[PDB]
Amino acid sequence: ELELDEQQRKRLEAFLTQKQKVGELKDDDFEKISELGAGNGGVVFKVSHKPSGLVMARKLIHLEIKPAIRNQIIRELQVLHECNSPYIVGFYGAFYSDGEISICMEHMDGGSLDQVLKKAGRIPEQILGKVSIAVIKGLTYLREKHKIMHRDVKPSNILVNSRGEIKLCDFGVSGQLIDSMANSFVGTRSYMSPERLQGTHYSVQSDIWSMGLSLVEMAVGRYPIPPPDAKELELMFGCPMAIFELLDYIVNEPPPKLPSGVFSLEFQDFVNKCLIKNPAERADLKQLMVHAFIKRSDAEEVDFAGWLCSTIGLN
Ligand SMILES: CCOC(=O)c1ccc2n[nH]cc2c1
Repeated sequence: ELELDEQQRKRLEAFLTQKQKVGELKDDDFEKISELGAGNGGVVFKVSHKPSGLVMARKLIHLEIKPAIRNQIIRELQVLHECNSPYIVGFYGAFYSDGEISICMEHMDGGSLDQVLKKAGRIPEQILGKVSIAVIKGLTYLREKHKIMHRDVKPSNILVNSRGEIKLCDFGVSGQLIDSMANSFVGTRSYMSPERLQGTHYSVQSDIWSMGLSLVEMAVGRYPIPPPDAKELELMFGCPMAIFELLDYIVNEPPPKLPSGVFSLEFQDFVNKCLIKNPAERADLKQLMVHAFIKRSDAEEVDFAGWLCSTIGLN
């Protein structure tokens, strides 16, 4: 079902051309522009690769490890050079330098949806349609051309840009990078399915739960767990829990849902099918890829770039 258009083939072609113009990467080739902040590993800076004049994002994961460890990581991250999706963030290269592991990737001027969320208050449902399509197409590609799941779907990992593109970032490609990162950062488990917080069976089904929950959070403008009272719903529309306690609530108590009336029933059904605690009953990608919400969303011509630029004040 993975089919492209002319505008998408055109953009994918240009990126490859830009990428080929860049040779081997070295600390001394990079000039810092600004900071895009932490960061599921370490820090993220918007940088300029001086020789090529390109603008990239550079992830600095400070790990004072031996030359054996780092070289194995780079070898695994080299797989991403084969990666060609309009739904996955572009990769330029990886390398070690005096303390840190640098990962260079395509710059996204919209930044993360966690950032877009803070500004917007709450993201409108028609916009979440486009996002849902994009996350689905992304995860579908990750399973196909790269036979690996994302393992980390959260608003902070969905990246957007002024051309209206939506792409995925910080998905486990290097097994040894995660291994040495046992200390070190450790990504938030608040978006993990109630089966991953039980260690039991985890496929693309955990990615779908993570998506549904990201979607709920963006729609209401708050992390959904624990469900707020109708008094916080009057405050919101009109129409302090610790991490270990929160994770115990996920596995034990009923899943979050969108408030009634405010949202459309297709969209409530969509998220409901993503947040079914049992993975066997939870919707798979094929099912989701043809759900009424997705069909309707694909058929709407939603001006995403327009909305975005106005919301984050681009320019
Ligand atoms: C998840 C860690 O990556 C980031 O925080 C991030 C932010 C903005 C970006 N633009 N292009 C790539 C980016 C990566």
